[PDB]
Amino acid sequence: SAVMATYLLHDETDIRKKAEGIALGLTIGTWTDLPALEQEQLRKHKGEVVAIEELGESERVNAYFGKRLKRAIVKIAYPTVNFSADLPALLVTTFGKLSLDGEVRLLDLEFPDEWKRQFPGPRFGIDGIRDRVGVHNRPLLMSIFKGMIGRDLAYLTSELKKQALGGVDLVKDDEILFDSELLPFEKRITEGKAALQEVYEQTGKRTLYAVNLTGKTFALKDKAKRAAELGADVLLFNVFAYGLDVLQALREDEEIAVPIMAHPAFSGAVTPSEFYGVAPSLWLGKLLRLAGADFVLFPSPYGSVALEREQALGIARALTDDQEPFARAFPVPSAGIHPGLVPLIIRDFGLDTIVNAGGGIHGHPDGAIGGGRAFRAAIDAVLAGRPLRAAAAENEALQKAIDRWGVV
Amino acid sequence: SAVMATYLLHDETDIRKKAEGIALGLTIGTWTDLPALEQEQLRKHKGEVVAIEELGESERVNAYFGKRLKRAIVKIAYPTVNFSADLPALLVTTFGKLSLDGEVRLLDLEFPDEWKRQFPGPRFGIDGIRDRVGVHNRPLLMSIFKGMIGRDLAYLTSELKKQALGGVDLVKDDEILFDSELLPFEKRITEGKAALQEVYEQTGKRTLYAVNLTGKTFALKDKAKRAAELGADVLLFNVFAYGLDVLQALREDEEIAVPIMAHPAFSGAVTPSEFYGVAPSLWLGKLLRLAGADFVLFPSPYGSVALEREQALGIARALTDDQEPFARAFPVPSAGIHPGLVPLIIRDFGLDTIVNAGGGIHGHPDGAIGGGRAFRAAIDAVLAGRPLRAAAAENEALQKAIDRWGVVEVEA
Ligand SMILES: CCCC(=O)/C(O)=C/OP(=O)(O)O
Ligand SMILES: [Mg+2]
Ligand SMILES: [Mg+2]
Repeated sequence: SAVMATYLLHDETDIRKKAEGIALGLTIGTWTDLPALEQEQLRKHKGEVVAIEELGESERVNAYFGKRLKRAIVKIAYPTVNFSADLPALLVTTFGKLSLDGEVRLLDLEFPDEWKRQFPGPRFGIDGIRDRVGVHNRPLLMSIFKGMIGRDLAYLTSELKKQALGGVDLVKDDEILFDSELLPFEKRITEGKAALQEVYEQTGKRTLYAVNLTGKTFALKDKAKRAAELGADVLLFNVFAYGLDVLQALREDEEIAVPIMAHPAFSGAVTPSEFYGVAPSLWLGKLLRLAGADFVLFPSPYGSVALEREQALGIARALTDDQEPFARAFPVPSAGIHPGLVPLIIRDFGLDTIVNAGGGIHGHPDGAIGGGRAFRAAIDAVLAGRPLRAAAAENEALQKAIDRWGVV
Repeated sequence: SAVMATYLLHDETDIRKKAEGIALGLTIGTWTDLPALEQEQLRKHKGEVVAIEELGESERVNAYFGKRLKRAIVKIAYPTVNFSADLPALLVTTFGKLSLDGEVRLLDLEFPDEWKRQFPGPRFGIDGIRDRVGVHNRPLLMSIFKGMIGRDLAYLTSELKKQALGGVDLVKDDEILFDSELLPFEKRITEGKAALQEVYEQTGKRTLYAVNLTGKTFALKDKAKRAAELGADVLLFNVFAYGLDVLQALREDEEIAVPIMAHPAFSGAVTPSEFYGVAPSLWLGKLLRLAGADFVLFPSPYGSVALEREQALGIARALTDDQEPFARAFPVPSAGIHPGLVPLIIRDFGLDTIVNAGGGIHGHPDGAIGGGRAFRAAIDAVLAGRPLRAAAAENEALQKAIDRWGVVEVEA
């Protein structure tokens, strides 16, 4: 039983030597200087290099570093009996001191099934979320509150109702919206709930509200429990500013049991480099799903703020792979999304994804209501196999959206 | 009142345009379309670009990216009224969505004094730690347990004694030593304490034990409190695997009040890039001190695993700057350290530093006892105004260390 870590290494020195040094140094330390009884005692704790795939040198990389760097994908096995069954221990064991060892980038982690079972996965997942939103035959649609910093509850409820009237399935606080005297956490929840209930009585559709869960770590469970009691729909959480273990703690608390939406804020401090950090499929995908996120937002491959296509697809794959012993998490490609991108979003991510937009909603000529209607029309058109311009002939909101941002 | 963030940007599009976009987009979002009444009401929340220092375009960077990238240092002011007084809010506000915006690297964060005061800083700091171990003037000496994974308490106590008999001031668990049936957290503390007092009884040397504080986040305060009750000397903490806010929580809990040693594990996932992440001086220095670390271990600028000299010095400066409303944190340059490096360590970091012999101390020809003796002899030599080799001629432990690893020249 061992967790196998896969790394990308760049080095001017022997990579196999370094890999072997890591496997031994980061597990039992030394081996050949150990007495007979001690070797049989520590054998189960000895790390091992599982494989080394040589990639050959890159002129571009060499030029950048001004040196000749050998490249390779290295796989190392760390016995699970070497650490406690928790994410902080996993990270320290597989990329603690090693993260400081020059050019080393963590690409993936693979675990025995028995080990994975010590973790929760999403509480609701795609199926649970669809049941709660009441939408099963199409991708979901979400809008983001914009310009709320410094505004009051009257403004919040007004803005919340407009987005809901646009037909969005969910509305989330912007991740930079923190608790204040004007907008207290509990008041956002209770007043938002009432406002959405009024819209529900007018349309028959109840839009869900993902409220930002912020503040100090040791106060999170208490307010999350209050959120559950007050009837909050979803908890938005900037997990990377805390720790993966905190997300897991929120997921495992039976007194919370509210869907959790993980935001990518600060994940960019770890994922972009070619030589360092942790790959996004693992950092935003595999680990967040395992830790308990029901939704995971990540930069789409389309906007100004984006991810390479295969990187984004890799995250979605990790979130939905049904071979994992966890519920599937909702992939939410984000940033700069507008109606004209709906055809591509569905083509790339399928039906089990969420169309998420802030400016794409509020920037519509007719406000949030028009913005939401344009998106709903675009989604229906794609599912029906109709070009957006054809569908726009029968939907003014979509026409205005297409005229403003175009079709991709 | 605003927090000023300093960023390094690489971009093929207008940097000033992007800067203004960040100041506005990450604060109030819109401004020009707001009526006079709303502007005056939201003015206090409006972010602003403070300065933009244009740097020379780099041929090396351009070749790497295969494009022409303009470079600049951008400073943005974020009103403190926009976010709550906690580190997670600070990070999300100054480098949340922005960390995803292409080539942007956070270099520094400047806080108004009034804001800093809502944070603890180290509980003990350099002065407090020196009093706890009873060592003034000279740099401290610390060693790390070797190969403890899979071992039992009898092995731990025997190994702990060897290190203390070598004269080290502090011994720390390896950061990858997690709790187990063989080595329970509380037992390491109590058995370790007994072993160290026995050593004091025979040699007169006082040695502290930094025990690894691990496990799930919400069980940390309970065990730290227990550690305090049991008299633990220092709590070693892999802060970067937990979040800066957790370190602050441990520091602010009056029922703990035990020195905290922050380990750099995982910080390398954030600090090394030339275009992304967060600079070491901020991530390992300024923020850890503010959060409550009494000691901060970081890659020294000497070994295989290291940091550029100015980078390492920058961390030490942030940890010890007397201009901050916080106690100074002990800088502990680590990795590759050996007796032959003591002169350079003291020349570079001064007397208020800790020589971290790490696990290498066990590699001395005569084991940890000889290894510690070699280090203590080297420290005394420098303080006595003598070359290591002069002292080596009178100290066999030091001579063996020099013969084994050599002496690093300090002459400029
Ligand atoms: C990748 C997450 C982006 C985000 O947090 C946000 O609020 C986006 O807004 P729009 O780009 O849709 O206007
Ligand atoms: Mg946002
Ligand atoms: Mg270690």
